[PDB]
Amino acid sequence: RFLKVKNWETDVVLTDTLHLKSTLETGCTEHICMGSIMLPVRTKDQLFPLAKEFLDQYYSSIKRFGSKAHMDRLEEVNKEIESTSTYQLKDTELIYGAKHAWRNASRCVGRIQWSKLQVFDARDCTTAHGMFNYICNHVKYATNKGNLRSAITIFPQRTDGKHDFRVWNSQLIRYAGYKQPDGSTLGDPANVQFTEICIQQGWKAPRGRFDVLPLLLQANGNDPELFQIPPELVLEVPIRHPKFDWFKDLGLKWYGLPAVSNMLLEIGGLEFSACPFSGWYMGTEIGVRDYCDNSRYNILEEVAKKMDLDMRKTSSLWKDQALVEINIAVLYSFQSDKVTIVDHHSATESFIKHMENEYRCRGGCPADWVWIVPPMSGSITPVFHQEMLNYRLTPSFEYQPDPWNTHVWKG
Amino acid sequence: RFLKVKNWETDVVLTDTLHLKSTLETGCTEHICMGSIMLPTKDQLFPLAKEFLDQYYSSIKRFGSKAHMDRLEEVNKEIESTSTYQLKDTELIYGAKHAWRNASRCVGRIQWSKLQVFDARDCTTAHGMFNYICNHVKYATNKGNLRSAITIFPQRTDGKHDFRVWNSQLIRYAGYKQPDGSTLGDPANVQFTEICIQQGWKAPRGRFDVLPLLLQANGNDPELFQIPPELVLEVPIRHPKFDWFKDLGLKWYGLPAVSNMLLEIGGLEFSACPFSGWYMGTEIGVRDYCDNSRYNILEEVAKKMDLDMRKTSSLWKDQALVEINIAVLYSFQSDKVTIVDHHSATESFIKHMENEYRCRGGCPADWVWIVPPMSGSITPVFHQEMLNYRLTPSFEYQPDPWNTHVW
Ligand code: HEM
Ligand code: HEM
Ligand SMILES: Cc1cc(N)nc2cc(-c3ccc(CCN)cc3)ccc12
Ligand SMILES: Cc1cc(N)nc2cc(-c3ccc(CCN)cc3)ccc12
Ligand SMILES: C[C@H](O)[C@H](O)[C@H]1CNc2nc(N)[nH]c(=O)c2N1
Ligand SMILES: C[C@H](O)[C@H](O)[C@H]1CNc2nc(N)[nH]c(=O)c2N1
Ligand SMILES: [Zn+2]
Repeated sequence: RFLKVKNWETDVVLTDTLHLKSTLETGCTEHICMGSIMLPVRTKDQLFPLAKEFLDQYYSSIKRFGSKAHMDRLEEVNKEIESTSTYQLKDTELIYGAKHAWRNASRCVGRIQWSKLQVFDARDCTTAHGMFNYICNHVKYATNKGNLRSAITIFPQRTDGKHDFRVWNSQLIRYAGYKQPDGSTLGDPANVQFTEICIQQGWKAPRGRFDVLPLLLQANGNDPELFQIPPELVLEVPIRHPKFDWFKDLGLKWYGLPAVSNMLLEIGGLEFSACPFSGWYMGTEIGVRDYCDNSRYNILEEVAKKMDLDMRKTSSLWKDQALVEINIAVLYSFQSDKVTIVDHHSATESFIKHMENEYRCRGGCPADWVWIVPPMSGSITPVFHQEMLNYRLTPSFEYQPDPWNTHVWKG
Repeated sequence: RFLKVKNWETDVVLTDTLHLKSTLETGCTEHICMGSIMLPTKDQLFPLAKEFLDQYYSSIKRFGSKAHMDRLEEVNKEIESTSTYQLKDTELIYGAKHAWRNASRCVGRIQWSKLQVFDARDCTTAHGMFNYICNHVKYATNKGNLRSAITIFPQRTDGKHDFRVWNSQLIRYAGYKQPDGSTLGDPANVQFTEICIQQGWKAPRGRFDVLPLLLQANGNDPELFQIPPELVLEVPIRHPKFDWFKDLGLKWYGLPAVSNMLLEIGGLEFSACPFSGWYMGTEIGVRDYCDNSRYNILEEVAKKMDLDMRKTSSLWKDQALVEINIAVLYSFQSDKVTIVDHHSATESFIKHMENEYRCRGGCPADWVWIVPPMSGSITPVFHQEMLNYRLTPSFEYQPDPWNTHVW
């Protein structure tokens, strides 16, 4: 079966066959679409088919399908599963798997870069202190003094689910949020719950508006431990505006390195529950979502006031005007400090090129329109008019429940 | 099977049961989501009629009543006899109002129950069609105090006698090609503008030329009709702060009246059913003016604002887009023509969603089309999970007439 997608702005039509190689479910049925729903222990029984599928993928990509090297690897993995109940990936397979998990991330607009991922093998790690050292080196490598480099660090895989490696932070670098007694919030409201956990674990909070949170790290199923990222490793950009000299007086800054640390990496049936990864920001992630979401820093009105906008009715689009100025300021600040950032026009244009390339060379590119389209100025970017197909390929990055809900506390 | 939708801005959770009443199919499977794809006899007719009449008589609390059973019997007889059936006026109004209520792509559904339905099923000719359409335009326009309306022409019989309005909207600006290169007028309508001249029209080859109507009655060849100019309410577009904005020479019409969809009720098909409401500001300023495949005056506005168009990272396209949209709302408001901005409409839709979950058990909603084409995440619909499913009565797409019409 073949499936066509149409770009309505250029009439380019593309044909997807890669969706046939899809395995997992989407949540949709023939009678309901859950395309806008945010989020819609494993035995030897089902593991070797999952391994064999991955290994067939891997050796196809290295043009060794059906080789002796291929069959011997299958046989070796077979004996390892039946004997030890799991198996280990070779370094080659792990690198391939992590790159293809990003390549298959249907919600990621930055996947033109998928093949330039630096993979850090931390599968020899055994303790929370060892995890912190690996994460510090990831942060330093990835940051590269503002010339950001994509990277992933991979901690040991799940075994019986009772010994997981977990990073309890959702991102490696994030600002604390503090609920005040008067109902207001100091800092980042998205991080109030995590901040409270950290304080409960003994973190001495500075209680400022831009406090970098400590790392809460869990090795081999033990209780998590706090570590402070050395401040010299946390690159930050003060936010100023190219025309408005009062914008600096807002006292805003952001960190340069987006590094998501709460997702699960799946490769050949193995589950890597601790696998922080990082790229560089698209400007709107900071300027639209991190600053102007009602449930975040919510500086729209303060910017709108300082601009002396008509804030009396929404039809003055004072909210839209303030939003664009904030996003100009975020991009100006980052470029001025020579810290890698991409605007949402450049990023979506590149993604369209990536997508067309993927259709030609790979026969498809799974893509989640609901997430690919930028959160402002959607239709003046070229992804808005691009039909997309969403389906789940493996290797993949998956969601996982927050560890404080599932962890069994030692004490 | 009793599904949940979360709003991530407020944590409000709603439980959907209405989807279990979904009949048609979505295009998605458990292996692939197609949520971003734009497009999808005597037997099956009586179950269709029964399901619809069961809906209708429940809504008036007459389910399993004398009137209900007799009507089902009456319709069943007329189907066995005539192979089709006719809707009572009350059923026709209900079916039309619920087709809008079910339109998962429509952000303006909070108004669904206040739809003025014009029964045009006695129409027999394109001249009659033109008359009914003129009365529709004047009623809906209402000197700028716009009123929602639908006019329903005779239902399809055997596909040979279809009533069709060939325009995609009752009021749209012409689109002419070029010996030069690109396009004068509206590029969206280039093909239709051809099939007007190629069908007889005399184009004034300007930029804001209101297209004639191309009306097809009882499956005959379509006929050209010019909509009386004094019924086409238009708004000159100025900006409340830029006075070179007027020099751009822009205007738009006040009445959005979509005329190419098909209205399905109780199995019956109405191929000509033009319906109208009033604009959300972004439909004109974001899409009609700024899409590359449309008027595309973005590059020209930004020049006039002396913005740095050398790098995309200056966000000049974004700054200009906002100003164009401020000007569209300003113009319509100044001329006392009904318009809604995308913040108010999406806020209204969240309240409508909450009402539908409360009093109906759900609301089919297409996030890809509900979220506005600018400033998406500062509107409340962005953070609202939606469930998309196809209820009936419904509005549906239909093929373009010229690709079908046995000439
Ligand atoms: C290199 C620059 C990159 C850019 C500019 C970029 C951009 C983005 C953006 C804007 C999102 C949407 C997040 C949101 O707005 O809430 C996203 C999602 C995502 N990105 Fe990328 N990304 C980059 C690199 C990477 C890398 C290196 C990985 C993994 C190795 C990755 C994996 C993902 C995944 C899995 C998601 C989906 C998360 C989810 O399902 O919630 N990205 N990306
Ligand atoms: C009264 C004010 C109304 C507003 C503000 C409104 C708003 C909108 C908007 C913004 C869209 C997206 C369309 C696009 O982007 O091209 C839409 C779609 C739609 N509207 Fe409404 N609308 C209104 C009235 C109505 C009425 C009266 C009907 C039917 C009786 C209707 C039926 C539809 C349908 C069927 C669609 C989707 C068409 C498709 O699937 O392509 N609307 N509406
Ligand atoms: C690697 C990478 C780079 C980047 N610029 N943004 C990301 C954004 C995400 C992401 C962050 C948060 C969320 C949910 C909250 N918006 C979903 C996805 C994950 C990874 C990213
Ligand atoms: C009744 C009504 C009012 C309004 N403000 N916009 C509409 C917009 C549409 C609409 C028209 C055309 C299309 C084609 C897809 N771009 C999609 C939706 C239909 C009816 C509308
Ligand atoms: C409910 C809705 O799906 C949810 O708010 C999604 C929409 N699209 C998104 N797109 C991006 N890039 N990031 C997001 O957090 C979201 N949130
Ligand atoms: C490709 C994509 O499905 C297409 O551009 C859709 C997306 N969302 C839309 N949303 C609205 N309201 N109107 C549209 O025309 C579209 N176009
Ligand atoms: Zn779907």
